[PDB]
Amino acid sequence: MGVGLVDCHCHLSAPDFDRDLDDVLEKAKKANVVALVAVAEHSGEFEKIMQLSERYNGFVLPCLGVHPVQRSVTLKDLDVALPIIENYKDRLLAIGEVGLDFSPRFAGTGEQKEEQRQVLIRQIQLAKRLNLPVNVHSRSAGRPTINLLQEQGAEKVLLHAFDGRPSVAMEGVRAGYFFSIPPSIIRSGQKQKLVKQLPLTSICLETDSPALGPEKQVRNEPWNISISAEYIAQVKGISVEEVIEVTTQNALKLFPKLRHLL
Amino acid sequence: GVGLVDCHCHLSAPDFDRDLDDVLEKAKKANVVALVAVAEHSGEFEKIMQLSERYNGFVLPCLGVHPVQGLDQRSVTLKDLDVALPIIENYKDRLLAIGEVGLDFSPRFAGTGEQKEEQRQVLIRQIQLAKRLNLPVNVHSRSAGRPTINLLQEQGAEKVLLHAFDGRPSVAMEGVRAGYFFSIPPSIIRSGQKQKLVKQLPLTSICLETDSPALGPEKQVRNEPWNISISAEYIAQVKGISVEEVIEVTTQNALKLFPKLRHLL
Ligand code: NI
Ligand code: NI
Ligand SMILES: [Zn+2]
Ligand SMILES: [Zn+2]
Ligand SMILES: [Zn+2]
Ligand SMILES: [Zn+2]
Repeated sequence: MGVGLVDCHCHLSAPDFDRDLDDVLEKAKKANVVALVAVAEHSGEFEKIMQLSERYNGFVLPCLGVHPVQRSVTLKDLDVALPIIENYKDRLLAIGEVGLDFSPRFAGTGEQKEEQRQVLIRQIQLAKRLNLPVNVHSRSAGRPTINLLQEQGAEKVLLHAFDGRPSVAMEGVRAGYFFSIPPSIIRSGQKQKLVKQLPLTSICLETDSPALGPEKQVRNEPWNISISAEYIAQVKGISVEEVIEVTTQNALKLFPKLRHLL
Repeated sequence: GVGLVDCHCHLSAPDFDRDLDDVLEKAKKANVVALVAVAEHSGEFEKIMQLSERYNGFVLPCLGVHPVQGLDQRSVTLKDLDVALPIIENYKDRLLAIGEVGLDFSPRFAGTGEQKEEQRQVLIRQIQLAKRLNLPVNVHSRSAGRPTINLLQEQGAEKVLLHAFDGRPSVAMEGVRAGYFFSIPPSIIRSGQKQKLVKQLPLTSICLETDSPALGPEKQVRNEPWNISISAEYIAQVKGISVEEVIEVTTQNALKLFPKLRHLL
């Protein structure tokens, strides 16, 4: 009868959870959260993610990769990360937060934009070789990211917390890409216009814990995945159980290793 | 869909003074169809009533005097209820229930037998007031589960909500047989006591609450009415049923417990 909730994108290894991660994780189980997809940002926390993956086996699923922001990412940042990913290739659910961030502060220079582009292209190629999906960031770079993903022939893709127009998002739905919705949708008008247009067959749930919570500058936790489910249910004029059943089914399609690893 | 009801919360609390409208707009987006705002002291009755006018049909007001007073805490007095009575009488027709009444037999506040009887008398009068105005009671029962449930039975209370019942399931079963309702706050995911409670508790007797700003998923972290889905999620998993079944039944139970609700929405 009852179905579980999947957090397709979160940062459990973040310094914000160092103090109470186990209490947070036990409470998430009680809050009907069946699986957590833990993503990486830098190579320095890959061991910590793989350690959480072993301690909470079948509940915390790992993702390793180098994020566009580190300062903009460099090829040198990806070089350090490649031997570690290769060592855990069989244990990963996806390539853990890769993408582009064309924010004025981080990437203003054309060289910085190409460095990001190069680091993403290699990780799309790495993912294709290891037969793994990509868990993607695209802040202020929605069309650049989607085009690059199409060009590189990415099959299983998650566009997490899509900070872009619905016309750009429609390019992704046609490309067969998935979109995760964080609980910050209840305070964000941009995320509101997005879900409106987005078909439920292409929607997944995320928190992006410790970020993108219901309140700005207040720590976000994986149990807030129900807030996302509630917002989508009301906006789509359907049952919350329908949202929970379809988004969890979408998570199983997007991440093919999930059904077995759960 | 059906919508979620927060059967017990403190929107008038000083914790919400800065961003209440942002909190309430955010709660609407989070599929919260109704909020039942309760009182603690007469000094915030005007604030609760003004809020219910501003958010008409969404914020449902409850007025009453809580067993604990002050903000160093002390036990309630008959004088505290006397100041309240003229204000409740002025808003009798606009209220959904008598707003957080009950007993608190914590060692710090009601140690003395006289303090325990002062609380008992303040509650008894409010049950009498509620019976006259034909209103339900929204009840507190910290460390006084059986004393509250017996007193309510003795006084012949018809529509009762035992909010965040902190007592044993055997004591709670006395309430279900008496036809009383029990609201569950999102602190259930961190509280073992409330975990054994819902286990035994029939869903036909369960309601949802947050008790905002208190009893959140995290201790010493502000609780907001959108956390009512966390409560619904916990109950669904434990009962091995659909979250929509919990949302539909608890809202239906809220409409039975509060007879003015269907009309006031
Ligand atoms: Ni927190
Ligand atoms: Ni807060
Ligand atoms: Zn991101
Ligand atoms: Zn992220
Ligand atoms: Zn209380
Ligand atoms: Zn209360």
